[PDB]
Amino acid sequence: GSAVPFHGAHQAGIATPVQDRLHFAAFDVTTEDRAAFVALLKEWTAAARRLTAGHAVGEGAYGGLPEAPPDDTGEALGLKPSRLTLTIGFGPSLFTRFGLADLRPEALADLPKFPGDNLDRARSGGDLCVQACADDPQVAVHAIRNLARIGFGKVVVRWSQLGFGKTSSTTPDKQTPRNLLGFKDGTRNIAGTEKDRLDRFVWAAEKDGTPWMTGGSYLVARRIRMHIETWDRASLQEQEDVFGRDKGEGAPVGKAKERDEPFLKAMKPDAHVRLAHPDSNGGATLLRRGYSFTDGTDGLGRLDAGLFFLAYQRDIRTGFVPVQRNLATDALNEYIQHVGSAVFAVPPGVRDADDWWGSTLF
Amino acid sequence: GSAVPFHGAHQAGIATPVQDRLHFAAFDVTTEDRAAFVALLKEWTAAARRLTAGHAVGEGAYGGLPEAPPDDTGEALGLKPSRLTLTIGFGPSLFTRFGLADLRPEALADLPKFPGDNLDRARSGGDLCVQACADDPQVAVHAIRNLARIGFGKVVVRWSQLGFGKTSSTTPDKQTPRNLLGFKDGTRNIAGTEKDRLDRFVWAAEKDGTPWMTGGSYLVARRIRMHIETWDRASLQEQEDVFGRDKGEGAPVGKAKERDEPFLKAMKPDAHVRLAHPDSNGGATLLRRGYSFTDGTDGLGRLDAGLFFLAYQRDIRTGFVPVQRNLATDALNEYIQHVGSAVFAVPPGVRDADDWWGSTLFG
Ligand code: HEM
Ligand code: HEM
Repeated sequence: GSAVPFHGAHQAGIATPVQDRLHFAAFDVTTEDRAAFVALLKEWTAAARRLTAGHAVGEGAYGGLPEAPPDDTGEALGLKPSRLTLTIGFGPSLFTRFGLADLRPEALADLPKFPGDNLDRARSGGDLCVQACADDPQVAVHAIRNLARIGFGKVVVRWSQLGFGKTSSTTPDKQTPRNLLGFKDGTRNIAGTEKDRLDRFVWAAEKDGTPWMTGGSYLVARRIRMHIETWDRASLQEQEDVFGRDKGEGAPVGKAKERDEPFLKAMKPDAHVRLAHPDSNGGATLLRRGYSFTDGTDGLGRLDAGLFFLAYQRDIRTGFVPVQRNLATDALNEYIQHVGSAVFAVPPGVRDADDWWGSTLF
Repeated sequence: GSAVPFHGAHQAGIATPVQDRLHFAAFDVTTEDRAAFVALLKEWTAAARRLTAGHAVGEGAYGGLPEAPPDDTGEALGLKPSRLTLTIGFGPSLFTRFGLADLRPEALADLPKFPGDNLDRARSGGDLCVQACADDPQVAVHAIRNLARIGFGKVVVRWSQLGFGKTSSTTPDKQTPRNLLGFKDGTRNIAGTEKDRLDRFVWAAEKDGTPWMTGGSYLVARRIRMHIETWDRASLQEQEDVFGRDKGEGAPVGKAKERDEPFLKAMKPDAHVRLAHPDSNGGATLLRRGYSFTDGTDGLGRLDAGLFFLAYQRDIRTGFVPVQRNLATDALNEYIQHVGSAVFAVPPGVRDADDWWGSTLFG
C-alpha cells in the first residue's frame, strides 16, 4: 500500500518494481498555444504529486462550494497510494508543434514495417502518453480520469489500454509472473538494482546527442493479440519447443532451474529465447515491462486475449529494432499478431518541488 | 482466509464474502443432445472442485505425455486459491432445449422493457452463465478460459465482462467500497450473515412452486454505463441531491453517520435512495453483488466505465422488477444507461463429492 517517491533524476515507473495493474493512455494535443501547453504540464505535475501520495487533487473531493464541481472526482477517497507511478512520454508527432521540430531526438526513430503487422491506426500513435501503474485498479483509473479532466480543451484521449495482470519483472528475488500462454515471462530482464546495466542499456546520456533527454529513456508499445484456440490445441512438446524453456519450472531446455543460464545451441534454431537473447543480437538488451489484457469476446464464440508489450531502451535503433528484426523467423509468430504500435521519448525525472514534466524541453 | 468451500446446500458466491475481482461469462449451447450436455455438467463440476481448491484441471498443466495438449492451460500455476467461487446459472433460452419447457420456473420471468433501455443484443441474454469471483483476476480468468476449453464443441462464449471492487490487501474489510461516481455503494444491503433475511428474500423455497429450484436463487445482470464526463461537470450539490446522501461520509440528508437510518421525506422526491428503498416498494428487498468496470475509451475519447449490476432474489417478479419500475423518474437516469441485460435461475448447491451442477433439474 506504500507510496513510491515521485521526484528523482529519472521518472519512476521504469526501474520501479512492477505493480499489479496498468492503465495506459495516449493523448493528442488540440491547442496551438505553447504557453497554454506549458501551463498544462505544470498543472499535471502538481496533480501527480498529490495522486502518487494518496491525496486528492486541487482543493479536494468534497467540502467546497456546493454550487461548484469538486476538484477531485472522489472515487479514490479512503484508499492508500497503492504504489502508484505516473510516467509521461512525448510522441514523434508532438515535435511538429510549438516550434519543436529541431529538438526531436534521433533516438526517437519511427519503426519500420515488420512482416505479419496488422496495425489499427486508431489504436496506434499519439502526441503523448501517461503510463499509470498501481496495485489497485481504482487508484490507476482515478489518476487517468483526473489528468484527462484537468486537460479538457487542450488534450483529448486518442486510445487507452488496461492491463489486468503483469507479465514482467524488475525484481528477480520475487516470483516471475505468467502470461496467458502459461509460461513465466520476465526471468532474464534488467533488475532495478542493476545500476550499471540501466546506465548502459536504458538511460539516455548527454553524449548520445540530445541534451534535454539526459536521464530519460525511449518507450516502444506493441498491442499483441494471442491466437489462444490455436495454442491450446498444441502439444506440450510443441509449446516448449516454441520458447526453448520448459513450462512447469521455466528452466532452459536440458537444465533444472528457472534462473540457470540458457545454453542456446540446445534450443531449436527458431526458438523465441534463442532469437531474442542479447548474444544473438550483438549485445542488444531491453527492459521489458508489459501486462496481459482481455477485451471481451471476439464475436466468434471465444475469449479475446493478448499482451500489451512495453519496452524501455536507451536508443530505439539499438534496442527494440534489431531484436524484433531477428524475430522474423520466430516459432512464436504462428500464435500472435501485432495489432497496435507507438513510440515515445520519456523525459528525465522531476528533480524537486519547483520542477515540472518536460521542463528540459520547454 | 484463503479458500471458500465448494459444497453446500447452496452454491457459494451468493451469501459468501465478497471477493475483490469478477470474471462473468455467458455461454450459448450448441448441442441438441441431452446426454452430451449432462456429461459436460459432470466434467465442469469435477473441474470446479479442482479450481476452487487451487489445483489444476484434469492430469495437470505439465508433466504428461509430450505429444498431448496439457489438460490445464497453466496460467494459474504458482497462484493461491484466492477465495475463488464458481456459480452457475440457467437462462430462459435453455428451457427450449432437451424437452425442458415445462420445468421453466414461473419466478424466472422475462424482464419488461424499461424507459431509457438501450440494450446491445450481443451483450445480452445467454443459455448459461458462470460467475467467477476471486481476489486475483488471473485466477478468475484462468477458470473461465479452462471451462470454455473443456466445453468446446458443446458451448461457446457469448459475452464476457471483467469487474473490480475493493483491493483487500490495502483496504479494510468493513469499509464500504465507492463506485466510479465517488459515492459509497452497499450501505443498506442484505448481508451474508443475515440468515433469516436470506430465507425471506433470496433463496427459493419448496412451496414457491418449482421443487428442483429449492435452495437456489434468481439472478438479474445489468451492464450500466456511466456518463462519466457529464457527471464530473455537475456541482457537488447536484450530485448529493441525485442520491439523497452526502458524498464525503455517505450519511442520509439531515443525519451525521453513514449507517444512520434514512428519513425519506427529507430527500428530493426523485432521489435514487428514496425511490429504491423497500418502504417505497411494498417491502421489496434485494441482495446486490455488483462490480465496477472500466473497459477502455470509446471512439469519441470518453471513458467506457460503469457498474456491472448483479442482484439475487427469491422471485424476479417481487424483487428487481418492482424496484427498477420505481426508478422510472430517478434523478440518476440523466447520468447512466442500461446497455446489457440477462436473467438466470441459479440452482441449489452441490451437496457432496458425488453430486453435480444441475442434478435436481436433469435427474
Ligand atoms: C506475446 C508475445 C510474447 C510472449 C508470449 C513472450 C514470451 C516470452 C517468454 C516466455 C520468455 C522467456 C522468459 C524470460 O526470460 O522472460 C521471453 C523472453 C524474452 N522475450 Fe519474449 N515474448 C513475447 C514478445 C516479445 C517481443 C515482442 C520481444 C522483443 C521484441 C521480446 C523479447 C524477449 C526477450 C529480450 C527475452 C529474453 C531473452 C533472454 O535474454 O534470455 N518478446 N519471452
Ligand atoms: C450505476 C447505477 C447505480 C448506482 C451508481 C447506484 C448507486 C447507489 C448508491 C450510492 C446507493 C446508496 C448506498 C447504499 O445503500 O448502497 C444505492 C442504493 C440502492 N440502490 Fe442503487 N445504484 C445504481 C443502480 C441501481 C439499480 C439498477 C437498482 C435496482 C433496480 C438499485 C437499487 C438500490 C437499492 C435497493 C439501494 C438501497 C436503498 C435503501 O434500502 O436504502 N440501484 N445505489
